Amino acid sequence: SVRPVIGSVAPESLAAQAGLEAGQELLAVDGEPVTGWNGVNLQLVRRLGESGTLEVRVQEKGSNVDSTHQVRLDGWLKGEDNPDPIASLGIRPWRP
Amino acid sequence: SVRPVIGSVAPESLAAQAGLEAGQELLAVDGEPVTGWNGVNLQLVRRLGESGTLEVRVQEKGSNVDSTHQVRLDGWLKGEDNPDPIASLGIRPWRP
Repeated sequence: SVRPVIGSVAPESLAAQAGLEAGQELLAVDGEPVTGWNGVNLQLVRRLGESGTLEVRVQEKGSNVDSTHQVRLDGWLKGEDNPDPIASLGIRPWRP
Repeated sequence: SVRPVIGSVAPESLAAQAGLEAGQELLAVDGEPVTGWNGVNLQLVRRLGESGTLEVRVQEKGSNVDSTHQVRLDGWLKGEDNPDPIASLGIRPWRP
């Protein structure tokens, strides 16, 4: 699976407000390892409608510097029948 | 919401073997109504790794004939960390 690298982050999005950035590679979501956007999505689905924090561990491009970001969930996608979890965070996967 | 219409079905896929066809509109998955491919995906995720039948109710293109198709699950995507549920059935969603 394509490694899960952020291609862009929408201004003022949940991801931006949490300090996620283009070029970061996701390594874990809510404490469980991820190695592709499909696995990311499975972790995101588990939190639909919830409030609290979504923990996203990432690594900077080209370094071993890891950081953990707390994305704010406030009834996140509550009531949505057709949610797009990754896009709703403001994240566009890098897909060259 | 963009109604969930099948764009293509790969030959010999799980969807093909169950009688699903391009042009059919999904109405329900495992008994629950769907109105877009994102909601379809939420229903598919619930069955990952399972065996039995995935019930897919569709409407024929241009008609009101509804039919229920039993897609065969045999350890479907068991263990896979990065599953693509819709694609794994052989289906490409139709895009406007």
